[PDB]
Amino acid sequence: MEIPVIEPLFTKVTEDIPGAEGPVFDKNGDFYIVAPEVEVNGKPAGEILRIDLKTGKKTVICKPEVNGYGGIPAGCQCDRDANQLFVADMRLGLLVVQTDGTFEEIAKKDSEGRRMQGCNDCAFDYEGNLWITAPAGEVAPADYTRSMQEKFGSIYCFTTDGQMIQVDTAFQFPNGIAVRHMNDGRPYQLIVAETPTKKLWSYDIKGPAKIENKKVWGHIPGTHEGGADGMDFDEDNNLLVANWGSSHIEVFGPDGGQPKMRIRCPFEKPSNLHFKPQTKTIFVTEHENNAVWKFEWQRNGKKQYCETLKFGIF
Ligand SMILES: [Ca+2]
Ligand SMILES: [Ca+2]
Repeated sequence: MEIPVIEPLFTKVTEDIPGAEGPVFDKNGDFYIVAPEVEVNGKPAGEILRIDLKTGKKTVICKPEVNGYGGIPAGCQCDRDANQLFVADMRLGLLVVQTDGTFEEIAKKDSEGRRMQGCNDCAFDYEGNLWITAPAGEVAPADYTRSMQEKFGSIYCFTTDGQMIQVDTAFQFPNGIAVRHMNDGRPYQLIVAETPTKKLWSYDIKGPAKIENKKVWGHIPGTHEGGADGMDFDEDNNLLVANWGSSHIEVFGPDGGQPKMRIRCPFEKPSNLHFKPQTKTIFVTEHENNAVWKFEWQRNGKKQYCETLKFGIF
């Protein structure tokens, strides 16, 4: 159109990853994907994988389970001060996963003593606070439920002082999440995808675990089943959003509203995305083929928290 569409070349990265999700780079430049939808005898047995980018070969580093309840690991962020992954899990809540494949479950309950909800994606701000979507109901051992039909999805902030703070509720499948920063580094806006409603929501970030000014920020095209899944900013603060079911990744400008551009994918179900540091390359997971691809965007990604320095000067 208008809406202009681009059709970049998609190159295959790896294959056969059920529910391929949560692409992420660690501080060494290793690449990981999660496979939330792996099952064994009809019960969850989701996986965290390292991918060798040269070969496409997959290694399962972690198949998390707590007291026999398998995980549904769905979204990732790399930490800054240690090379460890924070993983949103639809059964287990928030996990911290080491490169050796060991892991810990961070919260059974929130800061107000409510049972934790299962999580789908997360985003660190540059202050080190982790903003998390929780579209599932209560974590294991509660019977699994998810908010695709009914409005019981929540949002959390897991703070630098270790508090798991519920910051909003009553979403119909909160999904992708991202933090916008001022040029100086200050976090100031939170964006949350609400998948089936075809909305992106915004909040002003007033401080750690302090959001206000909830607004319907962006509109996701289409009336397909699905909607916005994963998202990330480019270095100019354009927001790229996988629109699962639409065959496109949407591109929003800084001010939201309607997409300014769309990216056609050679598949119907883009799920999540991540830039390779220092490059224009976006890795994309998708659920038509349960596979991972890459393509070149117009500019580099916005640096993730793990690319910033605790002891930086500038
Ligand atoms: Ca997701
Ligand atoms: Ca990402």
